[PDB]
Amino acid sequence: ALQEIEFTSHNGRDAIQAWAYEPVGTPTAVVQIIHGLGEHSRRYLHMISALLDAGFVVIADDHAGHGRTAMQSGVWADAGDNAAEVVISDELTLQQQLAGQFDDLPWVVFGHSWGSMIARAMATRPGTRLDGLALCGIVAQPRGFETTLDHKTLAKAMATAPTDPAPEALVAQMFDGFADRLSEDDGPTGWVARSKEVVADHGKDKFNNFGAPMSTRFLQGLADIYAMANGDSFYATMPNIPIVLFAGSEDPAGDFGTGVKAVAERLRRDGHNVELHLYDGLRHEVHNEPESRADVESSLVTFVDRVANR
Amino acid sequence: ALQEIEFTSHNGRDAIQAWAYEPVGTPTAVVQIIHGLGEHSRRYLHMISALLDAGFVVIADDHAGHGRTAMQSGVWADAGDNAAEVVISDELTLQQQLAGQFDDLPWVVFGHSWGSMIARAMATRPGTRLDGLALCGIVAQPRGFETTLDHKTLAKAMATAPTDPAPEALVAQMFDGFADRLSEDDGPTGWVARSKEVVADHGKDKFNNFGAPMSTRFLQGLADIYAMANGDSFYATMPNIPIVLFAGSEDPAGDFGTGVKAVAERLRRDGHNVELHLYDGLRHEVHNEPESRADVESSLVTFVDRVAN
Ligand SMILES: C[C@@H](O)Cc1ccccc1
Ligand SMILES: C[C@@H](O)Cc1ccccc1
Repeated sequence: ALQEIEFTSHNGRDAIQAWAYEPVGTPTAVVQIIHGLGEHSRRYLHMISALLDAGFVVIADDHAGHGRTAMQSGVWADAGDNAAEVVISDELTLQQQLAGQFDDLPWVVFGHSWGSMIARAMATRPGTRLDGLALCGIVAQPRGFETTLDHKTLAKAMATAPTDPAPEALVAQMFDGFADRLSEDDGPTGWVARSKEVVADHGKDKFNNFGAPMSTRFLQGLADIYAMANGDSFYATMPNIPIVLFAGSEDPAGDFGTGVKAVAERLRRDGHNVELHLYDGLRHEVHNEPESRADVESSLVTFVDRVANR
Repeated sequence: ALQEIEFTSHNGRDAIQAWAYEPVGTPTAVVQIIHGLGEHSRRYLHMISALLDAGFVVIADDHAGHGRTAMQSGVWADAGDNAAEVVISDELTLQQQLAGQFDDLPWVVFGHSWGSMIARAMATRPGTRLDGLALCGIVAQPRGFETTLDHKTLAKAMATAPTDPAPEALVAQMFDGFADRLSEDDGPTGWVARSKEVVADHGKDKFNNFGAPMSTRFLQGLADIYAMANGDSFYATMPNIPIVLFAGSEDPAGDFGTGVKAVAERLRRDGHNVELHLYDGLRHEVHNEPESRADVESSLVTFVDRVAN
């Protein structure tokens, strides 16, 4: 069965475009897919179909500034003022669109890239449905967020011109490092995947519209959510639930595996239930890389089944 | 990649809701999925994913009176005057939404139930892109369309009240015998699948809205398209291209396999290339039945790869 869910964003502007996919039979879990920056939720068709095959409900939206939400609003790569809180709020609102339908099922959030940061930030909030946490394309300790991005220059841009296009230098600082292991054949988005076909499709897909200029306030929202996802409060408040981590060892977003290992090591030192899948030689989208897609999906199904059993 | 396509229907009322799904890489074929009565195209996610995995473009719409097209128009289970020609015209218009994108690829039409009748009618028309024909849930020589439906009664209703709701007695005649091998607990749509879970999901899906009352003119469109798909002109003008048939032996739409075997026998006697998959013990939706789904999909992929060869 299919549901179209729309709701007004926390930003008061966008009609958030959302879908729920129900399998035949009695489902055993809900999986919420939270897409990343410059993509959309219907890009996950293969994973959605795999999760339905496994007997799970799947629910996802196109976030503010993204995919169908942007197509219908006309506004790309901006989520309003307080962008981090807008997208966290909207992911919590999405959970409540199934209120009364699946109240006794376990709920797993799967978040990729920006979605991994949103999922991590949601975990710190009391209202959240979250019986397991699955992260992919994990943004953790990359040089740009950790060191290159000049917070004083960003604060100055926010004080004077928060709705202007993000200054080019600040965008370059935030993603400093993303091209470190790329050739000119790979192109500027080669970090997306080792698969040239995945990268070419990424650049073609009209519901990604990747590369639309971000506003200053949107860039502020990425710095904010990076802090919320990677800061002490995340580790201190992470609920006592199963966690799984998926990343490419060549993904700049996780500092080429080093950052993802640090996330796993800190959660494990504090006694958390942590499963780590680091794919050697693969880049950001390990759920789309032909080499790893089947292992990511099967691992995710086994993980959701383990959450449901507990 | 994903495309949203809309175009105005041949009926002049509906914004036909449609999608094109493009695989990563260089595709080798296009597969057009044509859904059946009371369902929608977004109910083929598993098949769409399988065909993308095989390197094919997939294109589909929600027909007039169906799925998102009905959700957006507010009109369910009516397609306007001349309903058969509306839905045939719209499937040809859908093909032209990819003009210039995949002009050198082979094009396979996959039609399920009403879609199998639309696909058969399209095959007879000049200009249709059609390198191979795949039919599922095949409506072929069932007792209701063949003999129970009273054409004189229908013609009187069409002459005086074509836009009014179809008389219930005529709807019952058209689908006479569809409950013949069901138990009471299978319920009135038990013919959909042996799987009770498939049937329950069919009855719950908001984009099916199954059971919305048909207009008289829509019923007439089903009789019309039945005759276009099963009549002499179909057999006489079907192009000499690969054909594959999928059906359950317990599907009333194909007279419990008898009708489908006769379609295959007539096409073969006429010199056609016919591949027949008749699934014993399974009902209408052999592409959804858990027993047969993987076989239908893997057989479709092999077929499309043979059309491409
Ligand atoms: C953080 C993730 O969403 C990955 C990403 C980095 C730069 C641009 C788009 C995406
Ligand atoms: C003809 C096919 O679309 C099958 C069918 C028969 C009766 C009602 C709905 C669907």
